[PDB]
Amino acid sequence: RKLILFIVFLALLLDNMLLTVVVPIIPSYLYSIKHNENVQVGLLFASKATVQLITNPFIGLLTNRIGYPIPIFAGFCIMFVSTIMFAFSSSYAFLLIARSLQGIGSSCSSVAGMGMLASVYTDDEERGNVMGIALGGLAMGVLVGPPFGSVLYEFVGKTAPFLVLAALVLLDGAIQLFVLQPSRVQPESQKGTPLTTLLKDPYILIAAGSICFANMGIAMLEPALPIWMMETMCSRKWQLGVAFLPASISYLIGTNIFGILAHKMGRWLCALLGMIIVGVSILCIPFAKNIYGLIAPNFGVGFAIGMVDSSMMPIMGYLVDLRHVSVSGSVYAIADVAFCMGYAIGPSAGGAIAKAIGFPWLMTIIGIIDILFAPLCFFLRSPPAKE
Ligand SMILES: NCCc1c[nH]c2ccc(O)cc12
Repeated sequence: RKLILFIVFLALLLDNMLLTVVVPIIPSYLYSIKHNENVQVGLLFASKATVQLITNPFIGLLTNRIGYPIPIFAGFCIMFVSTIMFAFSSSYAFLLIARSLQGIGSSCSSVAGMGMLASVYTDDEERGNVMGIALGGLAMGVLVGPPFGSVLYEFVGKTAPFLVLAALVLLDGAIQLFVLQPSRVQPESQKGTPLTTLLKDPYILIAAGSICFANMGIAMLEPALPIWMMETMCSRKWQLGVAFLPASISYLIGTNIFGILAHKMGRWLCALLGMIIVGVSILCIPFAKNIYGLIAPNFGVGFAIGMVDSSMMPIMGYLVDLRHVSVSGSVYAIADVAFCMGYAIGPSAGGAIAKAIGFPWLMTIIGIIDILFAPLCFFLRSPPAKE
């Protein structure tokens, strides 16, 4: 009963460590191998997000029809396959294929783990608060990602970070012996309202846009910042990956402090501050001309993204309880689609803008748009009811 929480937390951890061990390796590796590369790196990064966004409805169908453990085992297999593909392949196409597979793997793991965790814990009084461990699986994975993918990549080469990640994925899959079997036909029943009907509501879009933009900021920063750092003569030792470390250590505290303080000031008055602080603190990024000049803006970016996560995650459900037939899956689907839309559109537009007009202007434009988006949170003061 307890071990499912740890298993889903670890399966999110080993997915979102994989998601961010790529950012220091593949950009620099493709920069080196060719000695305008953004036109390819951006799409190589956006493939995972577009694949997960496409795949989510079908895995939802699979979970509704024939149960949760099957997609969990599928995701467990796909994560190891993608990791072993990263550890060995060199050509661009066979990195793109693995990043494509990682999208289906992330979809399976996230959706099925959320569903089965909700099923085991059932009622709100426990499950609703326990759900916040998803963010704790997010934060530590993102924290160990860049340092582990950079330091050992400097010390013992390309294959080491993915090799040691696979050494953990195999252990996690062996611990999953208790549930998953070669042959399992499993039951499930119908609940809730589908996303395609929920997003038809224009009011929920106002809340989804905040988290979408707050993640799109970092999703555009991710493909380009290593290239920008390489252009300004940065190294790998304590330099190439550690630049992302303050953002992670700040995210750890952002998901906790204002998560505790939410109700004390109004969650919309915290979402507004998170949005504005993201917009302001990504403007300071282009103007830093030294590695130690990037510590200050990242310590704000991570904190502000955590402040938006821990102040929008309950809200997407608080409204859905007031307007539509609600279930845990319908609550999580909004957040997952809002995450994936940003993580897909960000790199796709970045790989064009940063190459046609430049990276600092891309960050400035995103910051200004994020700042100007803030007044839209005025509407969440109180939503009116409906039939
Ligand atoms: N896809 C960007 C991953 C990433 C790198 N550094 C980060 C810092 C905080 C965060 O939430 C996420 C990240």
